[PDB]
Amino acid sequence: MMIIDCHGHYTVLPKAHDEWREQQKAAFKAYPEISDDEIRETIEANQLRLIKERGADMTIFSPRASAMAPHVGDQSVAVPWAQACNNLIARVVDLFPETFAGVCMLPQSPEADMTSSIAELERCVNELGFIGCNLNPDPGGGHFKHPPLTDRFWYPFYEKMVELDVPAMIHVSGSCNPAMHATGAYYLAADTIAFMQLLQGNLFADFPTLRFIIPHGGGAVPYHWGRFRGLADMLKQPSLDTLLMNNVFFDTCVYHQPGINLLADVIDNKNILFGSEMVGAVRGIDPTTGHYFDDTKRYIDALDISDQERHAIFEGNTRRVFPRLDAKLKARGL
Amino acid sequence: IIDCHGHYTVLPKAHDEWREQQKAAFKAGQPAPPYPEISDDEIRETIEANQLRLIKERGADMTIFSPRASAMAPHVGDQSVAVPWAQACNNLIARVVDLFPETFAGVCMLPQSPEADMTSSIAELERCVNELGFIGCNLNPDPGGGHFKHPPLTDRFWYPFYEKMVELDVPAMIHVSGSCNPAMHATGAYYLAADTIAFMQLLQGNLFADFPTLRFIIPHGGGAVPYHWGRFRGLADMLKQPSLDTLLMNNVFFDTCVYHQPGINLLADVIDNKNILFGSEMVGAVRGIDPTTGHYFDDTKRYIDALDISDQERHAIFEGNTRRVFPRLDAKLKARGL
Ligand SMILES: O=C(O)C[C@@](O)(CC(=O)C(=O)O)C(=O)O
Ligand SMILES: O=C(O)C[C@@](O)(CC(=O)C(=O)O)C(=O)O
Ligand SMILES: [Zn+2]
Ligand SMILES: [Zn+2]
Repeated sequence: MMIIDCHGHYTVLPKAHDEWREQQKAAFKAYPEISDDEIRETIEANQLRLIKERGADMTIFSPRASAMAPHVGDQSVAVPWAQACNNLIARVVDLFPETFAGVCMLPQSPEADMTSSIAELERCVNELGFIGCNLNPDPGGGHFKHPPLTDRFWYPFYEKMVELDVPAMIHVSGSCNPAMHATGAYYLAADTIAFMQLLQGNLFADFPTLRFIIPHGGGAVPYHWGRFRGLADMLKQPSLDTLLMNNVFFDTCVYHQPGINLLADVIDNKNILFGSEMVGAVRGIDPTTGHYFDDTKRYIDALDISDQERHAIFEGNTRRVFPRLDAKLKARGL
Repeated sequence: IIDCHGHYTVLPKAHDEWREQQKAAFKAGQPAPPYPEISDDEIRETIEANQLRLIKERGADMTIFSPRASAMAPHVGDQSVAVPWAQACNNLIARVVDLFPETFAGVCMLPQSPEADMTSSIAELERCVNELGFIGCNLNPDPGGGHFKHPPLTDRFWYPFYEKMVELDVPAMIHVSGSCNPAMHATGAYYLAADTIAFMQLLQGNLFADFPTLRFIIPHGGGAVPYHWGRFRGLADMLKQPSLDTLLMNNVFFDTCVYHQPGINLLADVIDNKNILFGSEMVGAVRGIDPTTGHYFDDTKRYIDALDISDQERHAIFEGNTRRVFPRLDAKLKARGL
């Protein structure tokens, strides 16, 4: 079985990229040339080394999430940034095509509809060979002032996803809200809110093939699985298994064994996708284990499950959720 | 067996009716109508049919009891509404407490509104604690109702209120109310996000250096926190902050309002025993049976019961921890020779 990591961002970048970013905002408040060897550098010393150390084969790789910051920022700012962030990913893929597959950030901004986003999706899937995207449920950056995912506002975009046969990870970005830390508060809240928004309507009755990944082990959701099943009856809604769990998936970016145990316990096997978000939110060693918080393969490994279960989690669920990756690997005879 | 989280949810019908007339008069710039005469037995009926019925069946002894949280609705509208509403809501709890003083202890809602400082909440805290003998309050981190637009709990906007809490030796349950944000359901999303956000606000600063004996309960088993304990421990280092045990966990406690065994399993596993306070939030967020067990979602005693813990651990969860976090309740119980 292949070990595919479904959650990863290019987090250690050539300086020039981020400096241009700041000057963009400064020329707004009022692009650099990067070499192959610079990118080879940033990736060899970081993700490529850890993949090797940790026994992984592939990582589904997108732009640093907290740097998307669509709230800057109108459509004239977001488009070029989203294009350049995604162009960097396609070069990382180019350079390491057996190791990275591309997921794209969208040029969302607080005031725009999904037109440009539909355009970058097509450019990335159709011309850059990308396999999925990251979808930001709150481009404003901290106050959740966008319409819930059940809103028709988002529909033309899902029509594209469904045309291209590509899933989306629900993923907010950096916070412009002093009351809200990003990787420790905003990210987990959005995971939960996004799940609950879907439990309120019935989106997948309209798009039965639409697939979402809710990162970080679904936020608070599996921990409160009892609460959510119970709210389905409170709201007169269909059960979570029929309403959501053919279309909603959770990664295993939960950085400790007990959390990983609960995830495997209450959530069905087909809904769990191996992911680790390495070199990201939490980079240090765990003082209680001697192993890195984000070396999540270790937690899956220590589970007491069958090969059939381990395989789905490490390879098969992800190839199901990402059809365009499954076909890329089938073509390589894998 | 002391339930640290319960709300007066099934209420005399006149109270609910007044509230609607109150908001209706405010929206039309008119005087609010007189608050209705509610009979002792009107209150008795509601408690006897619901909370008391369930306490007995479940073998609890008492509940720390507060107004219905989703009804607090501080985003409706200004102080001229918030103050009379809160006073009225807390008076009912005080009446419930008078009629069943062996069973319920009072915790108060605050007259928080989006445009006000905490001056009026300090006063109501004083009223209920000094005059009405309540043992705590519910502190709302986002009176704005769904957009998290207030300052974090670390901000000195909250400091004068914190001083009053220390003076009276009372804890606060961090708790939001209804949502005005269509992107955010109250009990399934807002409440949980609120818990998680409150915890990270604390992780970022060091409020308990300034107030060594300030005490917060983060409800619903700590939101996403225990499930993500490793992420939070790691985040402390990413932030070059002290360890959670020292930074937060002598001042922060979680309830057991987790509505399935596996969740209660994780909570006991990862959180120190002294930080866990039995609660159930009965007749509230989730009121039906769990098709997979044949038992009620919120009958949380059943989950603690199934834990392979010692008699001492159980005692702390059901009785000991709560008595430490609410000294006034502790003192009241001692005075009764318990
Ligand atoms: O930027 C970081 O260092 C952290 C991080 O990679 C974290 C992140 O994306 C996640 O927690 O899923 C981010 O982009 O925000
Ligand atoms: O409104 C209700 O009945 C639900 C509820 O009881 C829920 C609640 O308070 C909680 O889950 O903590 C409330 O008061 O908000
Ligand atoms: Zn991420
Ligand atoms: Zn509550």
